[PDB]
Amino acid sequence: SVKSEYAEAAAVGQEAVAVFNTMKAAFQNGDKEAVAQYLARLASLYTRHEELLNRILEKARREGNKEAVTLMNEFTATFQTGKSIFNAMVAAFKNGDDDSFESYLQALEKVTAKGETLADQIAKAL
Ligand SMILES: NS(=O)(=O)c1ccc(F)cc1
Repeated sequence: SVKSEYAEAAAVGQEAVAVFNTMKAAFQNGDKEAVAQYLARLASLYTRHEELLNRILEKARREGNKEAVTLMNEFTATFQTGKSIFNAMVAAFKNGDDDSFESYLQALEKVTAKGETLADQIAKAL
């Protein structure tokens, strides 16, 4: 169902959380070779998650589940805000700009933290 597809999407999102915290530790420790690899892994995870979320939203639309569509439209908008912040972070790493990297890191944490009450609301709505 769309609901089991959301659980799969939720798991991929939690994998990115796990990899992110590992990456944050490696950044603080100055292990740039690890950070590079973790950023590549995160890019692949976010790409996957985005694809699953789009399929869920399109299916909710085809099902006429108006509440789930409303919540998913907002949640995807937020996801893109996290995605832009992540991409800026990747560029800061390429450029060697640790000050910007720290800034983007914290902002991506707070954006993700904010978008969690909605994530739970979607699970219940699908
Ligand atoms: N902030 S988030 O929604 O977890 C997110 C972070 C990075 C992405 F590339 C896409 C989404």
